[PDB]
Amino acid sequence: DCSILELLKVKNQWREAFGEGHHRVQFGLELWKRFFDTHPEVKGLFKGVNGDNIYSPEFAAHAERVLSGLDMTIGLLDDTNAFKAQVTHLHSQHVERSINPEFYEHFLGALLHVLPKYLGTKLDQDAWTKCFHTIADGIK
Ligand code: HEM
Repeated sequence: DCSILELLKVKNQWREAFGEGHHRVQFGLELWKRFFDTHPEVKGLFKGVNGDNIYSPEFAAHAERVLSGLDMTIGLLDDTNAFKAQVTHLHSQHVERSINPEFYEHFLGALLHVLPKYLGTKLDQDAWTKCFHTIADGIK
């Protein structure tokens, strides 16, 4: 359901607050704070990156890596084969970590909760939901 109209919207909007430096840092931080707040239990999966301390340089690194992966896939939504190559790589990086697949819905929930702060009233939740599910399907 992530078709040309949706994927173009999500591209424009993602960059309309995909930034650099501190702007970027604060974003990932608010995303993971919201996620860890709504689902405390998920933190057990992040001990390798110091999930119990989201202000540590280590978890901050992780957060930034996640936004980059997001940036990479979102950018490849209109390029089927390039997209496939990258998510398959993301799949490899999530596959032996025993991630309960419902967690992806909650990650989406967090992301939609924090995006209004950088997009205001313009956030297109439908387009975002459809295209995120394409990405998550790939990762799973
Ligand atoms: C679109 C959604 C997501 C994207 C783009 C994404 C992206 C990434 C990226 C880029 C890494 C770094 C991998 C590396 O360099 O080794 C990573 C690691 C990881 N992700 Fe995700 N991720 C997503 C969703 C999730 C969700 C929903 C969970 C769990 C509920 C999760 C759990 C993990 C874990 C446990 C790691 C490894 C942490 C470690 O290094 O110990 N991810 N992810």
